[PDB]
Amino acid sequence: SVKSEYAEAAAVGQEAVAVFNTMKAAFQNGDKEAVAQYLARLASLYTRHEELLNRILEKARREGNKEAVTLMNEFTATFQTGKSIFNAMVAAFKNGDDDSFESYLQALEKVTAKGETLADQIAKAL
Ligand SMILES: O=C1CSc2cc(C(=O)O)ccc2N1
Repeated sequence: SVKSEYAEAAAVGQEAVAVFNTMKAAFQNGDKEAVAQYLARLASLYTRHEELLNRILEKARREGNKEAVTLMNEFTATFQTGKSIFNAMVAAFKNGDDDSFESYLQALEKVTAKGETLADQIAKAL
């Protein structure tokens, strides 16, 4: 069902949270080789999460589930904010700009924390 597809998407999201926190520790410790690999892993995870979310939204639309569509439109918009910040973070790492990397990292954490009540609402709406 769409509900079980959202639970699968939620687990991919939690995987990115786990890898992100490990990446943050590596960055603080100066282990740039690890950071580079975690950033590659996160990019793939975010790509997979984004695709699952789009399929879920499209399915809610085909089902006529107006409330779930509203919430998923809001959630996918927030996802793109987080994705844009992530990409800026990757660029900061490439450029060796640790000040910008720190900035974007904290921003991504706050964008992600804010979006959590909506994430839970979607599970209940589908
Ligand atoms: O979605 C976002 C990304 S930037 C952002 C920055 C800040 C901040 O600098 O406090 C707070 C909330 C925020 N919400």
